[PDB]
Amino acid sequence: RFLKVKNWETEVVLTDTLHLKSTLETGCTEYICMGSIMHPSVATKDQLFPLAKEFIDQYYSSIKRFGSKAHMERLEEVNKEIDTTSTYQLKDTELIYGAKHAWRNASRCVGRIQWSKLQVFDARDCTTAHGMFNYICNHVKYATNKGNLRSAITIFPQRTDGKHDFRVWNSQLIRYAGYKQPDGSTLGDPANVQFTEICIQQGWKPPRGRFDVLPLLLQANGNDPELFQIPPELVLEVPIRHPKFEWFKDLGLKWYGLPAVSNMLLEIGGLEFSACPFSGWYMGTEIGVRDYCDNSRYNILEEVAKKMNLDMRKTSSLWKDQALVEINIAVLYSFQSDKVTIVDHHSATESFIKHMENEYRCRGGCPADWVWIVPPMSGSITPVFHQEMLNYRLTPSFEYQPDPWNTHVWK
Amino acid sequence: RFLKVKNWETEVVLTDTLHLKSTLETGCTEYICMGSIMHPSPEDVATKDQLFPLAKEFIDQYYSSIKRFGSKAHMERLEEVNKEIDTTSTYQLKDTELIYGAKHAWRNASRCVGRIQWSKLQVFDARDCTTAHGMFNYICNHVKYATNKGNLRSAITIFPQRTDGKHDFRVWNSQLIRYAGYKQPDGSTLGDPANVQFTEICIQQGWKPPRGRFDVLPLLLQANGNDPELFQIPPELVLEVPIRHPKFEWFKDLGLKWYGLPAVSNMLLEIGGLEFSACPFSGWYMGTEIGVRDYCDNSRYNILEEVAKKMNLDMRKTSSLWKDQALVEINIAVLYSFQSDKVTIVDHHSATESFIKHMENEYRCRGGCPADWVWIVPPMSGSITPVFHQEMLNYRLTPSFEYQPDPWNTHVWK
Ligand code: HEM
Ligand code: HEM
Ligand SMILES: C[C@H](O)[C@H](O)[C@H]1CNc2nc(N)[nH]c(=O)c2N1
Ligand SMILES: C[C@H](O)[C@H](O)[C@H]1CNc2nc(N)[nH]c(=O)c2N1
Ligand SMILES: Cc1cc(N)nc(CCCN(C)C)c1
Ligand SMILES: Cc1cc(N)nc(CCCN(C)C)c1
Ligand SMILES: [Zn+2]
Repeated sequence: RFLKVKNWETEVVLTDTLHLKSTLETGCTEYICMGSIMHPSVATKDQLFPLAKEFIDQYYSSIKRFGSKAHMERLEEVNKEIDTTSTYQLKDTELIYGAKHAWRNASRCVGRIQWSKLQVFDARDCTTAHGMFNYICNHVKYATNKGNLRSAITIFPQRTDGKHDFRVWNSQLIRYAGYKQPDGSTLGDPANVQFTEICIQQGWKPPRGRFDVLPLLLQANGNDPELFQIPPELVLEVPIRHPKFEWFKDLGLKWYGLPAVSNMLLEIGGLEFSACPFSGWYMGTEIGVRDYCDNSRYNILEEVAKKMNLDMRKTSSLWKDQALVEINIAVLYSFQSDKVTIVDHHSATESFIKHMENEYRCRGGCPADWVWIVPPMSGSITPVFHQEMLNYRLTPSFEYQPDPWNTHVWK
Repeated sequence: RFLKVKNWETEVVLTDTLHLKSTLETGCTEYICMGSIMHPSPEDVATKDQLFPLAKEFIDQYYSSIKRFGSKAHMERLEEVNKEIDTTSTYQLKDTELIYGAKHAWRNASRCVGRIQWSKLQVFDARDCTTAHGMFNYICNHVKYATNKGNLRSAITIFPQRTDGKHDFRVWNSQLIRYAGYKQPDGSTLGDPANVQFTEICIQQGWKPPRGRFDVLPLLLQANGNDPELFQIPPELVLEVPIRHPKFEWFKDLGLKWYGLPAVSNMLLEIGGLEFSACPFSGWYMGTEIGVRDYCDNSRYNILEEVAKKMNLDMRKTSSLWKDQALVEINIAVLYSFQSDKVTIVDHHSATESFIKHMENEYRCRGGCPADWVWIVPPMSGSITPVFHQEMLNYRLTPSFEYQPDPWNTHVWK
């Protein structure tokens, strides 16, 4: 079959053939859609062959060598390893290709126009937390690049029995701590209070401040995780100020310039890389709307609207909306002023529509999660809002996994 | 057999069992989701094996709503509907069943953020209508009733059901009250670009265009598959709010105004296998409907540019968020205007809050509530409204409102 999707702002129509190559569940059934559910629901020898063959098949097809001598030998070599070792090892080329295509296949990611420019750091030779610490430090120094950020991933040893997992317990490489006070209130980032407790428990001496960079809590080979403090010179940070409101700096906000997911799982050929931190650069609304203005986060909306002499009696005065825009002007202006790479939601979506059209043209489609692609503010005035999108799961993929503190058995 | 949905702002989990009674497909599969497609999934004059089981379902459903979970009346009604399909080739709905069906189509409207009011719906049985003149009469009564001098009331008028496909009753307007869109000689568009085609059909039918920016379109009404007829709504029946801004005194000098009564008049109301092609239903606006979409959409009124000019915004680049900032002010102006004129309007904060309460209510008493997150989340400030963080299950329950073809694609002109 073919499938059509339509832009209702422009009437452009694209024809998705690539969905015929989708695999694991969307979660949706023939009669129920779950597109708004965030989390819907080790491989044995038999289970691993078809996966390995499919990915090797797709890699050799991507390099115009399908059915070739080097293709058929690779397959046989992988088949050998899974009999010998119940698993197999990716070549370097397959690891780079796998990582890039897992980003390419990230339905929820609006930045995928950059997918082919990923720096892949092979860390599969790593054995200890300290070594992970060295890889991530280098990852951050590279990615940050004095403000001119560069996409990168670092991939650590794949799963084995599941009893020897590598994990970055941090959900992002750079995050700020949260501290719950005895009086209910929260100092710092409420999102990270639980993780802040875990670190404190593991010996972290916290500065109990408002923007404390958290420590890396790194697990290697299934051992208890260990604490490392990122060197402060490596953590690029941007004080937030406003181009019109001089009082804005008096909020004393800042944010880190380098966004980096670390809690996720990278599947390639049926091999699971449970520690694969990846970084890019920020869309302004991630900080400006969600990090600062979510009620379960830094929640400076009332603060910012208070200083904007806004009527906060009636919601219909739209103070929340007014204050949300200004905060997002400031976020953008601040990164741009300090020449730290950032992208506004308009430019990012405009670029995602181009990328999506190009991906239908050369690839047969582009899986896309409209619920995640549409920015969290000003939705309808961005072009993705009027763009129909099909959601399927292509592999290689990034996958969610359980939090390590829910699984790990301490020793 | 039992699915849960979770709110991420408040950690509240609801357990959905109502989806087990979902009837037809959503367009999705285990393999590919279409939750962002607008339309996923005349001889359809059923046989008896095709129409009776649908009818039997709705009557079974109605009689179980009313505690007569099987009874004398329910059994007679089945046999009455049975013989009716045998002879009249279809069947007619009792007045109660019709009111139940209309209220429940709205209840099951997965895209409708306003459904907490679903049971306070005025139903106007117009199944005795035979002509477009009569349709015009019934609609003028709807508009006046529902407008209620600014204290808007929900209502639906239900014209006779489809029979053979070639005797359809249709309202050709998409909403009862829409502004005209005119194709300018150079290439621009005056008025509302969404309606350029409908405006030309009306002009091609002899409507004399005043050619302003907010000309109210005439009703194009179709009865019994016959050609459609133009009627001008009486202007004293079309309430309009001039748009001014509580702070920007230069705002009213934009020459902007909108209508007060939103009325969808192009959907199909399906009950027990019966299809009501003409069923205009009205409520009141969420401000974002007018001021985000009607006013700011690129292929609509596109006034962001002009508002931003007067606000003195850095329009050099997007990262200034000059669009966003003007978007806020406009919606402020729209709410401020409807409320200053005591015309019913609901902001997007209040509306989404209410629908969270509605959802909880439906999971209490019914075991679920089908919702379309893509449509429920307002088109501005989405994440700062409670629904953005509210997981939703979507499924199709009957009775329901369905889309249908624009009648001019499919109409044999007498
Ligand atoms: C290069 C610039 C990038 C931009 C502008 C960007 C933008 C975004 C945004 C705004 C989200 C939504 C996340 C949220 O709302 O919390 C997202 C999600 C995501 N992105 Fe990107 N991203 C970029 C790079 C990357 C890279 C380099 C990768 C992997 C190699 C990646 C993979 C993902 C994944 C897996 C998600 C899903 C997040 C989740 O489900 O938790 N992205 N991206
Ligand atoms: C009473 C106040 C109401 C409010 C505030 C409200 C709100 C909304 C909104 C914001 C939408 C999305 C519209 C858009 O952006 O295009 C919608 C859609 C819808 N509503 Fe409501 N609504 C109300 C009344 C009603 C009534 C009375 C009915 C039925 C009698 C109804 C049935 C529907 C349906 C079927 C849709 C889907 C429209 C479509 O699919 O194109 N609503 N509603
Ligand atoms: C492609 C996408 O489904 C389409 O633009 C939808 C998105 N969400 C919407 N939500 C509402 N309320 N109204 C709409 O018209 C739309 N359009
Ligand atoms: C319930 C809903 O799925 C949840 O709030 C989602 C919606 N869309 C999102 N979109 C983005 N970009 N980020 C998010 O966290 C979410 N959260
Ligand atoms: C690589 C990358 C870039 C970016 N801008 N954002 C992300 C996701 C941020 C974390 N959220 C899932 C909480 C990842
Ligand atoms: C009855 C009703 C009430 C309301 N508040 N909004 C609507 C939306 C109408 C336009 N869209 C479907 C194009 C309908
Ligand atoms: Zn779906």
